[PDB]
Amino acid sequence: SQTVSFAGKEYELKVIDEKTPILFQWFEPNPERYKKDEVPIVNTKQHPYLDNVTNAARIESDRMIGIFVDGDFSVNQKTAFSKLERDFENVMIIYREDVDFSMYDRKLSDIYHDIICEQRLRTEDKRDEYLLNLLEKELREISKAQDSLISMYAKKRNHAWFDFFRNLALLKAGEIFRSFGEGCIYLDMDMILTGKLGTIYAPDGISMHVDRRNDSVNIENSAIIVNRSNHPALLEGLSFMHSKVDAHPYYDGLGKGVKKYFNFTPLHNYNHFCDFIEFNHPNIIM
Repeated sequence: SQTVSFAGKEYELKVIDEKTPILFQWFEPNPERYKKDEVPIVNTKQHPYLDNVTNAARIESDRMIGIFVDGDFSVNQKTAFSKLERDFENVMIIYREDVDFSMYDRKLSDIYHDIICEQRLRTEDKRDEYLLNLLEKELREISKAQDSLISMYAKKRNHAWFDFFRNLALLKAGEIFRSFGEGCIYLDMDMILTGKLGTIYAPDGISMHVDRRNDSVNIENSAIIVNRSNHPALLEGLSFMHSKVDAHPYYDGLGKGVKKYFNFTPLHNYNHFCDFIEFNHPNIIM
């Protein structure tokens, strides 16, 4: 029954039901910043991220709470991670290296081939000879061992590391936890639950945090809700991710796919799209 509309098109509100699991993500560039036997996640007074995650699992006793992690953790951190799993019926640790993301990969050569083509499809004298030279040289130097977009991002240790594998986890959604249904409630670790979430609805079963502080309105990737794996709004984002080798900060493939899926163009009403897409919940402090 319940439909909403944006940009002159109607969308079903789809249910994100009460067995949808919650996923948090922590990618750790420096596991040596932690004492012996402690979980290599930040947990200070300023950033009580681990307590927030355990707080959520406590409150949502009948959902699976996931912690999607990566970094060169020691055996000792692996142990402390395993102890965390055992202290909480409904928490599982999901190590990036253990997840098959291969279904979303693309070869670096395929990507260079595209970029290089699009460059050559320009007039005899408005072409970028400098760029084409660097691209063709970068193409030649790819080993067949390392001709994987995914494998290149698994090596990185910065924010692009985090964001790349966040996008892929969102496409896997509930599958990443392979009771739990097929969707996923992706939350930032700084978000604090204060009660149960219950049943959530989203346009075409996707929603995103909109930060409404300082009389400003910004869409943020810090919280994303999906009703199903391989959501098509996220596959649009995968297409953007596949068109670049080293995407620049704030390229935001995720956000670009979602906006493209809903025909949110740079000329449409920003505030209306925020109203329409927003995930807000009385029981989450965002």
